[PDB]
This record gives sequence, C-alpha cells and structure tokens, in this order.
Amino acid sequence: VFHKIRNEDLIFNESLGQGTFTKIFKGVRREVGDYGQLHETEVLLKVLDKAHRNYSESFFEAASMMSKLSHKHLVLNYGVCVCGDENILVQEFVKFGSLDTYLKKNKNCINILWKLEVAKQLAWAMHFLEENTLIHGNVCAKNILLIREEDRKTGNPPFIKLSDPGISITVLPKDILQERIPWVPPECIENPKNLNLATDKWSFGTTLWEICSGGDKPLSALDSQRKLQFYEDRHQLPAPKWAELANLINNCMDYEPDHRPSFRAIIRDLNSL
Ligand SMILES: C=CC(=O)N[C@H]1CC[C@H](c2ccc(F)c(C(=O)n3nc(Nc4ccc(S(N)(=O)=O)cc4)nc3N)c2F)CC1
Repeated sequence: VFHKIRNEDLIFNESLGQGTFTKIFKGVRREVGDYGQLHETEVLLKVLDKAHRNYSESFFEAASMMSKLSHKHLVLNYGVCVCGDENILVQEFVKFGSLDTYLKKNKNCINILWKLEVAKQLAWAMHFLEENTLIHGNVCAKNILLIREEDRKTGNPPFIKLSDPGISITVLPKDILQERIPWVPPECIENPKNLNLATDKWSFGTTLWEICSGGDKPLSALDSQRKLQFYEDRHQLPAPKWAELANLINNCMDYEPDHRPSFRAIIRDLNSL
C-alpha cells in the first residue's frame, strides 16, 4: 500500500533526465505534516508512462515491496500519484545525488576509508534485504545516493541510501540487460528468470568496482556484442585503481552463483580491511 498524493499537491520544477523507461524530475510536495503544519517538501518524481503497462506494474511492485521495509540505508518513498496520464513515484530528494556522479565531480579526491565506509553501508542494506529474502536487482553506483558528506570535524562519515529497484530485469528488453553488463550477472543474461538473491551479490561486486574506480563505468569501451563475449570467456574485471577491494570484488563476481559469499561474510571481510 502506497500513500496516495493528490496531483494538486505536486509541483514540477526541474526536468533532470531519464532512468530506464522513466522520466525524472525535481519538484515540491505540499503536505500536512506532523503537528498539522503545512510543509513544502523537496521531492524526486519518477514518472512512468501509463501506456507501458507492464513496465509500470513491475516498477511500482518493486517500489512498494521495498518500501514495506523501513531501513536507514533504503530510500524513503512518500507515496504515488496515479491521477494523471502517468504514474508518479514521489520519493525523498537526496541532496548530493548519485555516488558515481559525486566521485567524478570530486575528481576521485576521497580516501580509501571513505570508500570502505560507503561499501559497509551498502553491504548493511544488502544484508537487511537478504534477511528479508528480497531481491533488489539494480544495484549500481548510480543508485547509491549520498545523504550527507563526510564531516571531518565531527568525525561523521558519508551516509548513503540505496534507490528503489526500478523495472525488473525479468521484464526488460534483452538489449537493456546487455547494456547493463557487468552489473547484470551472467546467469541472468543466459535467462532473466535466473534472478535470485545471488544476483545482488554479483552486482554488489560491480558496484564496489565503481566506488573504487572514481565513478568510471566498467567495460565502457565494450559494445554489447563484446560484453557478451566477455562473459563467454569468463573474464573478470581489472583490479580497480584503489586495489584494496579487488579480492572482495572478484569473490562477489563469481561465475558460480552458489559460491558468492553471504552479505554477512562480505561485511566481515570489509571490517577486516
Ligand atoms: C540528464 C542527465 C542525467 O543523467 N540526469 C540524471 C538522471 C538519473 C537520476 C537518478 C539516478 C539514480 C537515482 F537513484 C535517482 C534518485 O532516486 N534520486 N536522486 C536524488 N538526488 C538528485 C538527483 C539529481 C540531481 S542533479 N540532476 O540535479 O544533479 C541531484 C540530486 N534523489 C533521489 N531519490 C536519480 F534521480 C539523476 C539525474
């Protein structure tokens, strides 16, 4: 169950770009808050076309399932507005945006402990999802949102949240799945119905590679045909520039899904670094 938000209470201010068959906007929600105060809340609006009915159902099913969980590292959805010709997810606006963009804009001037802190937080979110037997299916650095920057005076680390899952790879066109190599694991390129909790362990490895590579995209030089051949020849990503997490990345990106470590074990490994 998603809280319903009246169309009249949503103002669209900025058109920010596109996700996978979504249009993204910054806006404001006029709402009655705690103690009955009228608030104008910055919101991020994910807009789906109603005509793409199967995409929409997958998208909002995923959003709702995960929003039934409350967790400090999972993005907050405020509700939905389906009172248009479009279905709108109304989400918290995370001030510092996507982690890959953030790393690029800061020219990768962040230390290894910052990266490990973010990795630990993402792993904590993924362990929570794993304990709930809930597959995310779209773990990547762009879906890691930075709530706050490190504060060296207070000793407070960066703090992240993981985005909603979006449309499932079980319904997306094959060409999209291939473009998402190497986040989409090899068994899912073989058959998108092989989606499993193990999927997210593989994608977590790819995401760690991104975090350690300053927001570079792995295999960016390879077109889809060559990405498919990269999996065919069972190749691994190059060791990232910060190589401290190279071993963990390879252990997560195991071509045998059953051999990928649990998030409890991933957290232990991160703790020991
Ligand atoms: C046209 C160029 C282009 O690629 N645009 C991209 C398109 C994909 C967008 C995206 C990706 C993944 C996400 F998880 C979110 C998301 O869920 N987000 N992002 C935010 N915060 C935020 C968003 C945008 C900016 S921005 N544009 O002003 O720099 C600053 C802060 N808050 C929440 N909840 C999201 F919006 C980001 C802009």
